[PDB]
Amino acid sequence: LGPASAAEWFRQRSYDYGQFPPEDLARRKRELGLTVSAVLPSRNVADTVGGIIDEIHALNERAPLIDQILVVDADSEDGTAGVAASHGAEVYSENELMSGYGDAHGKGDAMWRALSVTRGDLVLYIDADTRDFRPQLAYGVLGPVLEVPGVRFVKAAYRRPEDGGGRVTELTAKPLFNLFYPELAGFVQPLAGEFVADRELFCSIPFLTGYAVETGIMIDVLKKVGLGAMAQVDLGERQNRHLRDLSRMSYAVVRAVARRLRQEGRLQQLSFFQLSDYLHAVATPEGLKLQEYVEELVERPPINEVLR
Amino acid sequence: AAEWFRQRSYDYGQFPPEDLARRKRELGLTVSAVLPSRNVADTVGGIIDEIHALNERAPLIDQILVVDADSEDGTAGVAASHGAEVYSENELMSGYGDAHGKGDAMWRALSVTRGDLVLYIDADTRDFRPQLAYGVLGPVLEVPGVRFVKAAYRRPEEDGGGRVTELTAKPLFNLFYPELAGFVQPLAGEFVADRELFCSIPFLTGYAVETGIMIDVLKKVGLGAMAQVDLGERQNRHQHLRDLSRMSYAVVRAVARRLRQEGRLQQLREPGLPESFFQLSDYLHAVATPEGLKLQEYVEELVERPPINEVLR
Ligand SMILES: Nc1nc2c(ncn2[C@@H]2O[C@H](COP(=O)(O)O)[C@@H](O)[C@H]2O)c(=O)[nH]1
Ligand SMILES: Nc1nc2c(ncn2[C@@H]2O[C@H](COP(=O)(O)O)[C@@H](O)[C@H]2O)c(=O)[nH]1
Ligand SMILES: [Cl-]
Ligand SMILES: [Cl-]
Ligand SMILES: [Cl-]
Ligand SMILES: [Mg+2]
Ligand SMILES: [Mg+2]
Ligand SMILES: [Mg+2]
Repeated sequence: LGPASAAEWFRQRSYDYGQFPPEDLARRKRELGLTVSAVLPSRNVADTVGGIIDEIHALNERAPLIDQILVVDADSEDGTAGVAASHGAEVYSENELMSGYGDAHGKGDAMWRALSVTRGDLVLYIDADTRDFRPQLAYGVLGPVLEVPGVRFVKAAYRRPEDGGGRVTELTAKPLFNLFYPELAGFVQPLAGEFVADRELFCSIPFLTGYAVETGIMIDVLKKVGLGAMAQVDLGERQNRHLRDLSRMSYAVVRAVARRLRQEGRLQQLSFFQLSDYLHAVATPEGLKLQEYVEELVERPPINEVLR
Repeated sequence: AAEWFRQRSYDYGQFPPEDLARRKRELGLTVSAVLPSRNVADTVGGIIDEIHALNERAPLIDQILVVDADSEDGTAGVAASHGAEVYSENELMSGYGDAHGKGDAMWRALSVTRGDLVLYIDADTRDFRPQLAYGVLGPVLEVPGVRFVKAAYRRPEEDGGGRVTELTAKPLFNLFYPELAGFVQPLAGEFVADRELFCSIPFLTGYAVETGIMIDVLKKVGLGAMAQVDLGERQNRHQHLRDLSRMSYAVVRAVARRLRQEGRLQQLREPGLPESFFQLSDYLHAVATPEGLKLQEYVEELVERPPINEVLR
């Protein structure tokens, strides 16, 4: 059971999207009767969503792969909802889904809530701010779930135009994974927005809200199904894109690990103390300034325990 | 945290060099500047010159100490030719073998620093101004109880430090060491404390050193005895995000190590985890390249040095 090392896993569970031609995936998907829901957490992305939806439609014409497109909007003031709707996608407000829990706590919350309107056997999350969307950003990661029995969770891998990820990935995720979760060290883009798993899986794990979500899922999936059931697919080049705001992103990652460490018993007994209170000291032309942020880390339970 | 920030942050304008010099003579204290050097042939010269220039205006630094990493670029010769005392990191405490990175050089520097105060200064600084030397001296000389002063600065707009400071150090500190969240440049190379303080704490070697020092000094003298000085502008050397990854790991390992000593970290290895997955010195850096995916693998033992007092003659 399981690979013997991060090295063995890396050889056995890393793929190239060229291995999964779309029309071949479409056939297997059909033979298995599986359906796929693509979820696009959207927040002020009116200029890029249309194109992405369009590309998914064109792909489907060549190879029927995506059955449902969900734009879970953050009630964007730039008319995202409209653009998405007119381009043929289903559109939901992150605030109206599971509205008993109140307004949405950031990206993680919106992604968890999406599970209540996802109908597909498989659930594929996809960033919606992507400037130049290429077909394999949608189908690449489907490859191993459809083609390799045993694989339940697939993460995208990619490079900017030798790439080990963006700053938060390089400087927060991987160092923390290498130390506390060695099994995840082989992932090239552990925090990638594009990934897929069966809906059952997503419904059986908790979801951290805000920017903790990606880290949380990585840990929780690992615990749930085993490293052997996770994989990654090189998707070629993709163009990605303020060090200040990243600071809070990195904090969310640290909080996620910390929280999981608390629960495992690895982290015991963790005034000037308040976890959601992040002191960010900075140097400005007008002297030193100590700015202060507050973001609530909320864990939503497996949607399993709420629905059905 | 906040009460500290108000009461312990200073501007270098508050400490004119001539006042400090006068205060230093009054107090009878000597200062040793230590410059860990690794392939900085193009910059040490200027720094050593500036410090000599400063001394002429205001006698502040008594010993200029370049501790070289046997730099292939001839750094040691440059430093010598400019008037500095040069030592090889490998000849200091040579009973410990060759030096394991920057932390080791800094620890080893203590064995030959002669001053009551020890001012660490970075040697890669492409444009060096006088206050990068005297700024941090302000509080240790003029504010009672202050034993340790760290530099603060901005890049030529709310600079919260380099990539490692913003995305590794500060997030970790905010969670595990709230008291240090006030520091703008926690991992700054410019800082100063009395020689007896440095000689009485462990030093993590390599790139874990700045973090180790901040945690250890905190524990030892208390937040109240630490301060920071805004030194204005300082160009930072740009490095590859690949190499910074290794550095962030050093930071994480320092914090993890200390959490373990505090008992706040019970198990490091998660129960269930096969042994083959457990190797802290082994850092896996998964990357995408033009010719496919690859699993780069760096090995670097986290070597720690005992307080030099217990080992130095
Ligand atoms: N529904 C929703 N989407 C978000 C939120 N924050 C970011 N997103 C979206 O999720 C994707 C990736 O988010 P990122 O981490 O790059 O900001 C983008 O499509 C983006 O607009 C949010 O708070 N709510
Ligand atoms: N003696 C010595 N100095 C080093 C070493 N690594 C870095 N340094 C120096 O320490 C200072 C900090 O540079 P950095 O930490 O940004 O690489 C620079 O002056 C630099 O050249 C080392 O391994 N040995
Ligand atoms: Cl909280
Ligand atoms: Cl350790
Ligand atoms: Cl080690
Ligand atoms: Mg993004
Ligand atoms: Mg540097
Ligand atoms: Mg390892």
